[PDB]
Amino acid sequence: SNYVIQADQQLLDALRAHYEGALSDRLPAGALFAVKRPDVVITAYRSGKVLFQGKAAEQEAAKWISGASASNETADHQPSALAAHQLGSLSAIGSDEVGTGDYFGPIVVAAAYVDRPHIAKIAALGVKDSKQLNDEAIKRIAPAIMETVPHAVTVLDNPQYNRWQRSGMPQTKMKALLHNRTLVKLVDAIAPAEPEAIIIDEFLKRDSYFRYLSDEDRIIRERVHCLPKAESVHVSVAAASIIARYVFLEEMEQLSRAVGLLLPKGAGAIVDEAAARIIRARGEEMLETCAKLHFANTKKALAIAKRR
Ligand SMILES: [Mg+2]
Repeated sequence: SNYVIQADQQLLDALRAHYEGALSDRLPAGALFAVKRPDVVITAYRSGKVLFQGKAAEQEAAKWISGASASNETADHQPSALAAHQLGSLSAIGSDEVGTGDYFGPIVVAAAYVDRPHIAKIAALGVKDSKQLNDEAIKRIAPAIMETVPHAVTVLDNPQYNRWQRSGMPQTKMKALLHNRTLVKLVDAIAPAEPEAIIIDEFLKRDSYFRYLSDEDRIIRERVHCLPKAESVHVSVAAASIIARYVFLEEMEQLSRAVGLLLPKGAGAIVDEAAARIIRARGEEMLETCAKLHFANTKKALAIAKRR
């Protein structure tokens, strides 16, 4: 009976550093490293899962964790990593959006093309876990990325957003249209070059995605991969997220200036108050130029406006 355990980042680092001569070439999908230890083979995965196989498996496992669970699991590929393992090193276009949940502002979709020779460079900019990066880091990293790799962006401003919405087009359909159009722009811009893969950070079922594009004049379908948390699959997606956020911030600064009031992000109470201030100082119609009207925030702001 081989043994498996769950190791945190500290444990993973200790394991890798401990065993001198750790192997990292030609390993199963998801595996970080393997140890050709005598009487026991150790394989550590991205998920933190570490497997001990061999005669002295239980013994080796005990050296790191107490009460190591035994299982029949083998050092095989991890389904969660099958995609990253194959797409990670390819030249690819990655796309993602921002602003969907923000009462104020547009929806921004960006796509970045990272050719094989630029993968390391973009990754060195610390694009991984872009979710952890604050706005100031975005303003710092985005420009570097835009300067290194080709990209495209499609900004859905509030007046157009509101028009599509009141017409019956839900956000899901809006996003599908924006991704497709942004992808079309990047594909033509990098031609004659062609990406080995096109990865869309999943926001809805593939089947539903293309159905929404049935009326589009041009549809990017070819080597399109719809994957969840795509940022962990390819640096191009992470790059897209950062660019999208950078543009969103830039749009918000411009929008706040046009409105004459600082527009907070999100859709909390502070947004309700801000919307109330806008109505009183500029008129309710001003919201049509800077907010996603159908949001519940509109009703709340109008109430606060008359309440004062
Ligand atoms: Mg997304």
